[PDB]
Amino acid sequence: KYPITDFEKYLQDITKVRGPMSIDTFIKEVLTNPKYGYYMNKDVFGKGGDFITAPEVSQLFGEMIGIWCVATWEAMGKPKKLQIVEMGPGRGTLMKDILRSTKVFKEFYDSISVHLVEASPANKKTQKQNLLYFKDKAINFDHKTIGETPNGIKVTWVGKLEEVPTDIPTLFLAQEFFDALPIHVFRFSREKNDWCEVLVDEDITEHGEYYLRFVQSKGPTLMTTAVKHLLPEFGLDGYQVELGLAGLAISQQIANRIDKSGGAALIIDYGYDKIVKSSLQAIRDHEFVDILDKPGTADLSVWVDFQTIRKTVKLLKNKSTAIGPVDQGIFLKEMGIEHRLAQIGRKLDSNEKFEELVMGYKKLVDPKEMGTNYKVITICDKNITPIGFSTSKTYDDEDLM
Repeated sequence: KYPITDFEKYLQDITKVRGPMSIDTFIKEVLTNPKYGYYMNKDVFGKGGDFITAPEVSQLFGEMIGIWCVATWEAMGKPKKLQIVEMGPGRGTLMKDILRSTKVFKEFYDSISVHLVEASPANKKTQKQNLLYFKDKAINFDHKTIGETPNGIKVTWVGKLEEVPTDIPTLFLAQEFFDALPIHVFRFSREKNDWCEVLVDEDITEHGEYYLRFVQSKGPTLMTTAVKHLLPEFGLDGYQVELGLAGLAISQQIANRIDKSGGAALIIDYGYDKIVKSSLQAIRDHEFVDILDKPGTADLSVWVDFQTIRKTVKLLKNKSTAIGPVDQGIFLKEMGIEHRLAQIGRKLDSNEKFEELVMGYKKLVDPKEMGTNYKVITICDKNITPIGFSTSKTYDDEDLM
């Protein structure tokens, strides 16, 4: 027990006026509320980024993704203009490593411009400071949405993917992005013989524990009905699933963009090649805590359902498709990470630096590290073979027929 927080008050009040809220709405509020959001106005807490992401683990990761960008661009016939779009670029580390390591490929480097999709002003500032060359002393990062890299590469920031120019071949990079998108949660009731949505309501029950609680909707919600075609038919009592509808919508935007103007997307995240039953987690100061324990004070995340993304793209029945998830270890090895590891190791002269490099490699590719939990899926043109997906599976049930 603890005193009720202001943002818990605020959330309770939403449930009083509009009824229990979907988990999607709950997550949106918790992360991105102007006054109380976790992602918004707080920062300065854990590490300097808090959690180490794949790019921050090793330059190897960024270099392998750069090689993927170049190889893909070649496979698309070396367009004179290529957009590279990143969803949620973090500190800009991945993009920085790409732009460094791909400089050597002149023809490629001459064709690229960069577009970063970023909602957080804090993140925009960090990314700009990390990526741009500045001529002026006084910088207001808000009225500075276009910039130039020290190598002269153009970089533009926008709030939504919708704002990115169309009608130009485009690469899309989404690294640890989908795990941070909101989700809906549904639960099958056999005694109602139908699906219900799981909602967050105020909790005023004696010995309730927190000021919010999870409840089940009285029958199907509008969303339940709207997505019943995605839920499993084998409804067992209490059987529960998570659905990343926001992610599916983004996937459709990317797929249709690729269908119209060409391109390819790499989506890298921790997740499964199946529907995820339960994975929503809340971390605070590097400790797992209850989702409803001081909402807004903890980072929420989900394991990505790669299967539903794949099926959703395929169901567009256009020139796009999604070549199914392959493990990060397998992907990075297939991109030539071991050769690069050897080359960098040889240029290094320090034993300590070499040991660091190898530790990073192992963290990226070992099965007991990120190598298996993290997975890679691509959205691309049916007629252009993806790079790094030789081990992707076939999925008969879902293919053309």
